[PDB]
Amino acid sequence: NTLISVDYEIFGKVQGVFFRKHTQAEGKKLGLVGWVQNTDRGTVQGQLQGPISKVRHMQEWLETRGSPKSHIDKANFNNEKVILKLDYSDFQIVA
Repeated sequence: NTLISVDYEIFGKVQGVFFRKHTQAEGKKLGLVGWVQNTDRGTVQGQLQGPISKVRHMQEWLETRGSPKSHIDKANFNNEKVILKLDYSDFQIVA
């Protein structure tokens, strides 16, 4: 009953706009676990883990919406993989 993990990195106007707060909220709403963090190249990165359909909904959110004041240029997804079990028990803002 298939769980996946995927890494993400979001490019655009994504800092100074409460991106991490909104990402955590949306991930939790979708029953996802993982994490979100700001990077030193100005992007937002993290991992998403959960059922495929929920992860995919979140991937879409990360492509077009993000936080209200944000302007997303590109969401890069990497290392999509099936997992035996969740590696996380919550969705953390790493900060």
